[PDB]
Amino acid sequence: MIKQRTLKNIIRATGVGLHSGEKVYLTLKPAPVDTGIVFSRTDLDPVVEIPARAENVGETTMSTTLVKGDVKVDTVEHLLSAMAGLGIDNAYVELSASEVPIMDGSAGPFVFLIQSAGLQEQEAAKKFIRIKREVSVEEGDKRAVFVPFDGFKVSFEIDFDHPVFRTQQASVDFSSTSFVKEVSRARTFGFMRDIEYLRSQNLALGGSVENAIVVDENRVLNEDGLRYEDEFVKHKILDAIGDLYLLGNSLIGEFRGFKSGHALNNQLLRTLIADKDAWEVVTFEDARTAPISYMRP
Ligand SMILES: O=C(NC[C@H]1C[C@@H](NC(=O)[C@@H]2C[C@H](F)CN2)CN1C(=O)C1CC1)c1ccc(C#Cc2ccc(CN3CCOCC3)cc2)cc1Cl
Ligand SMILES: [Zn+2]
Repeated sequence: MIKQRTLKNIIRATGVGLHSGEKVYLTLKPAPVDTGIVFSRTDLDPVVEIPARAENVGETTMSTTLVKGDVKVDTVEHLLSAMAGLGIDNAYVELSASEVPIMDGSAGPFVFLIQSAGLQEQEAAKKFIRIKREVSVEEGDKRAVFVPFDGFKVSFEIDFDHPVFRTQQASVDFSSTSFVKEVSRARTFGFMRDIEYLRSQNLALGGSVENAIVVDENRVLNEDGLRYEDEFVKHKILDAIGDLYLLGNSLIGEFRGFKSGHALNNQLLRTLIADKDAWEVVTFEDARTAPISYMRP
């Protein structure tokens, strides 16, 4: 039977917030059965805890933000991506500040920290949301879709009118392709012109080539270049996997993005939750006959 997983050991990590430019201390802790992923602002008295759930998403412009009163946690989607890919159900994310550290721009540092610590099976069935019906949202030229699928799969397409865009489409069946190998190293990215402006408005204060792909009109300015021919669309998939995890249960089904982002990914989540005709919660008495598979712990 497919069981809930938490961390075996606690993980301590250090970084900077992409927007805040603030140094932040990160502690990942095991958690009991049926906790979910809970973000916890330990710099406050009293300490403030926001479950990583679609109900707790704030104004979706720069990144995925969790909110509870006037306390926020900025840029959760990369860490949540990492935890999704390794199948982590239960964990406490402690932060000494408002923003999750950016690390290298990818999920890879987070995935390493998690597997280093190790994972622990817990005595309870894992709960899965299975897409039963197509559910689709559009706004202008953007679109984001759930389609039933005996497994877990994400496709994405982007279209920037810009010399640097290379492959702008990709699809990954995560039951036959490794999240760790193929998606987790995909780095966030930013246009020279936007970054010059946004910096001027006290935004992206922690950005650098050390944590972002920087791009002028013509080329990646990063000296050692890209990790993947298709890094940009691969990062969109990585962000999508994070936002999907705000459902609070692992997904059996497929996600398709067309120029989508946090805002419309969040509309799709809300529209899916709202239409109980479109999904069901299932468990599995036998892994050998389940449509998705997990690594050994
Ligand atoms: O938000 C950013 N990019 C959004 C990109 C990535 C995708 N979103 C994601 O990945 C989501 C959203 C979040 F990004 C995380 N997850 C979607 N997307 C788009 O579609 C873009 C709109 C086209 C971003 C990235 C890097 C910097 C930056 C920076 C930077 C880099 C270098 C320097 C140069 N300095 C030189 C001196 O040393 C310090 C650095 C300064 C700032 C600033 C920003 Cl504002
Ligand atoms: Zn991202």
